Amino acid sequence: MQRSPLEKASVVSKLFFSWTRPILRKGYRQRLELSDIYQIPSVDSADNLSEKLEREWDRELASKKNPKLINALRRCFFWRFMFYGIFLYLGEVTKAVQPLLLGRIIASYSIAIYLGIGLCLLFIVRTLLLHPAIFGLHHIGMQMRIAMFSLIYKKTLKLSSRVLDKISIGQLVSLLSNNLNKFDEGLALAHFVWIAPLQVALLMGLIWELLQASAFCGLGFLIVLALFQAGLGRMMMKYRDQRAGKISERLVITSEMIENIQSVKAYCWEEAMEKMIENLRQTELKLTRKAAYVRYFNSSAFFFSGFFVVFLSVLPYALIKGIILRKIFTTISFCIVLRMAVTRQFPWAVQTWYDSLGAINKIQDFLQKQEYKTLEYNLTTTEVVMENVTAFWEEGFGGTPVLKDINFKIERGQLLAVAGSTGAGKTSLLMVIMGELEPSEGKIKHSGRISFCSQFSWIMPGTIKENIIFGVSYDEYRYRSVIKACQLEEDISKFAEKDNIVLGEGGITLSGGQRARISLARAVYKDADLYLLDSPFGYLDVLTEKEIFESCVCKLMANKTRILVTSKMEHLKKADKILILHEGSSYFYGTFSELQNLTWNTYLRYITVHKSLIFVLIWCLVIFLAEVAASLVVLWLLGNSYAVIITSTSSYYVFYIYVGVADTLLAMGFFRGLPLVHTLITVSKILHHKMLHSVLQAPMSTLNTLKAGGILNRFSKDIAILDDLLPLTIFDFIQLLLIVIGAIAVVAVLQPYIFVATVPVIVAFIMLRAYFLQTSQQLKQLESEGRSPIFTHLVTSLKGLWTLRAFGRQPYFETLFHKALNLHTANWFLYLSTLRWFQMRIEMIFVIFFIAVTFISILTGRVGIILTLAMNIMSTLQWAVNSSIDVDSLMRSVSRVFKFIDMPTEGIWPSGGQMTVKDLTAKYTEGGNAILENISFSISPGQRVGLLGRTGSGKSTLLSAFLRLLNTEGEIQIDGVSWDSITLQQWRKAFGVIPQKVFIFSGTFRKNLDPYEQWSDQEIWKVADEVGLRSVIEQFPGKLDFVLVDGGCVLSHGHKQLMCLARSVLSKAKILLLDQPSAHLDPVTYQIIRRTLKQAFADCTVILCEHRIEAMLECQQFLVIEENKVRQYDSIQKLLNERSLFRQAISPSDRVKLFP
Ligand SMILES: Nc1ncnc2c1ncn2[C@@H]1O[C@H](COP(=O)(O)OP(=O)(O)OP(=O)(O)O)[C@@H](O)[C@H]1O
Ligand SMILES: Nc1ncnc2c1ncn2[C@@H]1O[C@H](COP(=O)(O)OP(=O)(O)OP(=O)(O)O)[C@@H](O)[C@H]1O
Ligand SMILES: CC(C)CCC[C@@H](C)[C@H]1CC[C@H]2[C@@H]3CC=C4C[C@@H](O)CC[C@]4(C)[C@H]3CC[C@]12C
Ligand SMILES: CC(C)CCC[C@@H](C)[C@H]1CC[C@H]2[C@@H]3CC=C4C[C@@H](O)CC[C@]4(C)[C@H]3CC[C@]12C
Ligand SMILES: O=C(O)c1ccc(/C=C2\SC(=S)N(c3cccc(C(F)(F)F)c3)C2=O)cc1
Ligand SMILES: [Mg+2]
Ligand SMILES: [Mg+2]
Repeated sequence: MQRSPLEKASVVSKLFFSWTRPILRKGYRQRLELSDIYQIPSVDSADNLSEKLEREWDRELASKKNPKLINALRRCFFWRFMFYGIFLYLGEVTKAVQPLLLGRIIASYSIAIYLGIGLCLLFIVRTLLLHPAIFGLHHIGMQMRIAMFSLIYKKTLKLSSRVLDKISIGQLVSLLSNNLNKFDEGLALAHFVWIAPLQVALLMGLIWELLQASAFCGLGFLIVLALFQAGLGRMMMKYRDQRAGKISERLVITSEMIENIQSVKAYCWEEAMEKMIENLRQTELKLTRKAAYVRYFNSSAFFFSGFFVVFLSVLPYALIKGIILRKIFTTISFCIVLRMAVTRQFPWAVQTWYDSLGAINKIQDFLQKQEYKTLEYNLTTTEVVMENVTAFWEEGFGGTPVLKDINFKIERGQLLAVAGSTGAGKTSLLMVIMGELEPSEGKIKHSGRISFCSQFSWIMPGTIKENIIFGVSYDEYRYRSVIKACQLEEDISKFAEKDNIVLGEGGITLSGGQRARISLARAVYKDADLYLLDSPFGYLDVLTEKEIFESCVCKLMANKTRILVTSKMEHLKKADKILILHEGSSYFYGTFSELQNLTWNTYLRYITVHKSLIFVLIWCLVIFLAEVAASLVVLWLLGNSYAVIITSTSSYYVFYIYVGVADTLLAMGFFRGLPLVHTLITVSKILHHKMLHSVLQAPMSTLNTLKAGGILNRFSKDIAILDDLLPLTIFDFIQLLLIVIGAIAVVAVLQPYIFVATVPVIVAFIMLRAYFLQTSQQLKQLESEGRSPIFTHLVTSLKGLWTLRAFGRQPYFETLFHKALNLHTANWFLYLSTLRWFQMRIEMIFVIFFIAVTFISILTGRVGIILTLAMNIMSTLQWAVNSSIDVDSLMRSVSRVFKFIDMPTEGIWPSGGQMTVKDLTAKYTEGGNAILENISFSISPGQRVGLLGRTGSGKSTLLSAFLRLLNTEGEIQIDGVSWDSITLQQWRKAFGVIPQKVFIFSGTFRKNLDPYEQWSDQEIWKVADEVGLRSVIEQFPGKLDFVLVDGGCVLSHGHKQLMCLARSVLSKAKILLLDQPSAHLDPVTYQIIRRTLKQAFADCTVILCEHRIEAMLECQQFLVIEENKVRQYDSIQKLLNERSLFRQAISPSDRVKLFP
């Protein structure tokens, strides 16, 4: 990463942007390598930028009664903003004085050589004044966006738990996405809000020089046009506000359904998901089309006022006194500049100010939210004391408190066991202790140092070692002792690079017990006064749980204050204190002694998506050609008081007025533009549908390589550019191309020498564009790819917020966010610099060619007229060449969308339910190690099978291999029907599967239980009562109509397990594949699963995986996974007698049941 060459660039080198020549050469010849990227300047660093803005905003907050972020932004960049605006205005005056000089030349036809030299000198100054100032404005905008992004992230980690619930990741990601690249380049257009009125005043004086008070009619026409455009912009801002919330909701749902894709595939819910997304897109697209209709009219004002302004300006003068055609010809040159200023530069600047002030107001609104607070003592005894503590989940109710008068006291070094049934408030008690839930009555008192292990494991991107260390120094002895105690040596040995294997966020490649043990190891590794643990042994088998409980809790952490949630009697035996809760009330508190007593291919693909687009383009081309023919015959007809036309002189001026009106003669009306934007917005709808379908049909081996931030990137930014930015960019490019072509045809016949000179310029522009785009496309692709790490870090940090706050690693996460910000900044800065170089060089070619043409014309009557015509043609060519670069920039998102669309595809009878398996081998990757090898067994119809094995052995791998969700190789048959014979949909429809990872999406209770809307509320209530969900469901304001958010955050773990059981009961399948249905349930609640298994699945084949022993009392066949091989048994007593350690680890109640 070589230091930026801009650092040691000379004054002339910085002025002409000539330090970008190396990167251009390298990109032109070869594909860019990593070593070709340069370090960001030391001014653009996120750390320093955010530190400055934080100082100014912190001063504003305390100082003022009405803090506003605009004052802090003013104090950081006001003088640089104005500095660049001064030179911008200076360069805009040159565009206004140039017509004056042209008119003096025309009227004069020795003075004309001096006039030509001065006109040629104006071009040079305009180039050295505008391009350096425009780039300085883009730099200010970039620095403002970085500092605002850093302040937002630092606020996110301080948000309160009560306000967290309402803020969604969709809203968070939409905020950043809107101003990601827009805010930076909006800075250049802002100064025109005051520059344009001054240009109007100067131009009005210069037009009074000729037409006296007659110019005020054209001025009034332009004023009415400006009021019309203001109304149009006001109307445009209305729809986008309506659309924002729908967009955020769509993003939330798409992200959740992509995260739980294996559950979606197992349930065969792809069609319901697609239907929901299409329902949201209909509503969004209705407002998108309305906004596009309005923006078309706003963008057609410049091209339709051309004839009207000139005609109105000269008409009163002509009606009072005879006018000469020379004056009429001279008025068009001023009118072009004035129209451009009134109908294009002023309204765009006003819209820029509106959007920027709105974005800054939204950011301030976010920055003034409610924050997290807590209290502790350094002089405490390292005891934990709770005194009559009552807690309310909802702040408004504090209704029914979740906890009521909880009392407990523990001195340093003793254990406190916390028992109770589902929904009793154990996790809530831990939350109150952590300070995330503020009590309504009572007070908690401990020392601040706390270590937490959540009931739902959290994982972050990086190696296993990085996860355990979590941001502190690496201690070899401590790390090895913790690894040994947590029983992770056996499992880490299997990995290729040991613990150095990189883990995807959320631990997608690990088993549930492995994720639980990694989280436990992280907590054990941290040194703290208190250790909060929530169901750490839930996903583990009995022998592993016993080993961890003895070696990690009762040996490794003997002299630590500890709290442990457990429902096991063996675990309650060793606890110094016991606290039994029930429905948020202290049923019991005391010892166990007291309890016992009790490329152009992209352009082609885009154009041919929809037939309507082809028809519309053909229609527009046909009408263009008809207009060109009409103009030609009209010119031929003219060839063969109110006005003063003489055959001797000024008869020639007529044709040149006609060419002067070409901008309005060739403009697209509402019969050619509205259909063209409508059809492009149809193309966008089609592409989004295709992309979603491909993603949902892709194989898992392909889906497990994607990053949540990358999929969010593609579904948030790319879709928006196609929906809004691309349609009107293409409209403007088409308009400019048409005008240029028609003008070239008509002007060649009048003066041939203009045509034989326009082509050299066109050739030079084409060659330069082709040279530039080779490198600019590679920089654009890099920039587009640079946003995924930012989105991914945002998603991960929002997922692990309670753990981050509990441990205290906020500085570490802020550092990593700044790293990703700098990564995006490097590529964005390089892309903007190369773009400025290209535009500066295009202007230099224009200046050179005009100098040559003007000097040759002066060396060799109609010279001034020909100069005017030439300048109009060349300026329109430059405008079109810049619009083409914009369009090419926007087509890279089309290419990315097509890349995601081109993903590979994944790939009566159910009666007895009999199943045969023969020589089955399963792996996750081609050329990878086989998790299972040489499987073979048989299952009789209507029989119960118990699947057993140590954590991380391949039970979920076998259940996935049944559904063919990974690489499979063998023969499985059901009722004598091979899985090869029938389609994958048919094969998967015969299984009722309960996944180990629960999938709750954002939507109503009955939608969560029934996405296809086939069952009736009576049957749904019957099933809900059948699985003990009536009480839970009827505790919310909407019974079956309450909307769950944040993946069922208002539900407990056991409640989610019961919802999955209810889904499986609603499905009526002959074969059932259950994957640990009782994960964190107490034996009382397990009676539900027992009754349901015996009654609901009365005549069905059942393959039950479960680490619980009582469940093994309800099975006849047994399949034990060991060393990648499954051994078959028919008696659990025979199975246990062969294994000593497992039988020794069986609890006394379990062995009382097994052996009576
Ligand atoms: N964020 C929340 N907002 C509102 N209510 C909640 C929230 N989280 C849990 N609850 C409710 O508070 C009660 C206590 O739930 P909690 O998670 O503390 O139960 P638990 O005893 O830990 O259960 P489990 O044994 O399933 O882990 C439940 O009725 C639950 O629906
Ligand atoms: N997507 C994956 N890619 C590669 N290896 C995987 C993937 N998922 C799981 N594994 C590996 O397969 C092995 C078995 O995992 P599996 O989830 O089948 O275990 P399990 O016996 O069901 O464990 P648990 O009792 O924790 O549910 C583990 O070593 C795990 O790391
Ligand atoms: C040909 C004769 C009759 C007309 C003369 C018109 C006069 C008023 C015009 C011609 C050139 C103009 C100046 C050109 C450049 C600038 C620099 C700018 O930063 C402020 C306006 C200012 C200072 C203009 C003021 C008006 C001006 C002096
Ligand atoms: C905002 C700034 C830049 C523009 C100020 C407007 C200036 C340039 C305008 C306002 C009044 C105008 C003058 C009005 C009348 C005449 C008489 C004419 O025989 C020569 C030009 C001359 C002298 C004009 C020159 C330009 C002028 C001075
Ligand atoms: O600074 C900028 O971006 C910038 C600068 C200059 C322009 C000039 C333009 S636009 C347009 S239309 N015409 C025009 C007018 C009458 C006739 C013709 C014909 F027929 F010859 F093509 C073309 C121009 O002269 C646009 C933008
Ligand atoms: Mg819990
Ligand atoms: Mg598993």
